[PDB]
Amino acid sequence: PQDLSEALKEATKEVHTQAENAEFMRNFQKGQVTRDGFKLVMASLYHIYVALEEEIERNKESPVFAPVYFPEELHRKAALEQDLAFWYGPRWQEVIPYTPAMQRYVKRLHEVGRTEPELLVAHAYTRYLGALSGGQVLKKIAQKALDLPSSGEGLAFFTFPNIASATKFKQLYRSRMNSLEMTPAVRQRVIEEAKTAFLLNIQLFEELQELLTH
Ligand code: HEM
Repeated sequence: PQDLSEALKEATKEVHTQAENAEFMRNFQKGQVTRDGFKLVMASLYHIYVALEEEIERNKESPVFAPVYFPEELHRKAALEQDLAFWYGPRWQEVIPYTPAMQRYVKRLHEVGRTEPELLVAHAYTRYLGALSGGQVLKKIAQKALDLPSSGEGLAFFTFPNIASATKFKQLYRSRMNSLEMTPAVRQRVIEEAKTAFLLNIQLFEELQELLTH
């Protein structure tokens, strides 16, 4: 398509479906999620966003990313830190798992941020725009499945407090993405990186499912 935001959505429909079809996510959507399983997903989200925001902060002034730099509206690290303290306790930093599949995702994020920063937008799009769209549906399913007490914590990740209107912000974020200047060769790679992001999530889901079935 013409607009990058339009091209991204179009090219990732197939892999997005695969994500939804992943056994781990199938169970999740069927409301068949356990606390042990939800803890693992929160853990991986932490590693993922720490690496991602670390790289974004590194290329924020670069012309290949600056346009989609919205730190206050999107940053998720503090949110996950709060959440993990609830899920794994005060010593969460010493006990949260950091699995091989999580590491493979983290390693690709640092690789892009450091050797192909022009592709970072692919990951910011996939994480942030994704979380902002299908984030509510998964949170709804989660709480309704988890049966959390009433301690007022554990799900801050699913709320973007600095964004008043999700639809208005996504319009803006798409605009900014469509303003990025890139050669057709780069655009094709940004498109490919996005699909790869999905694949990294799928192999993560496959790993988490394996760890939980024993
Ligand atoms: C398997 C559970 C998932 C469900 C049920 C889910 C659901 C949704 C829904 C309902 C939307 C709403 C906006 C729309 O469709 O127009 C959406 C958009 C999106 N999702 Fe997912 N999603 C899931 C997993 C993921 C994963 C693993 C990623 C990637 C890390 C992701 C990335 C995206 C992106 C980037 C968009 C926005 C695309 C665009 O606007 O161009 N989703 N998702």
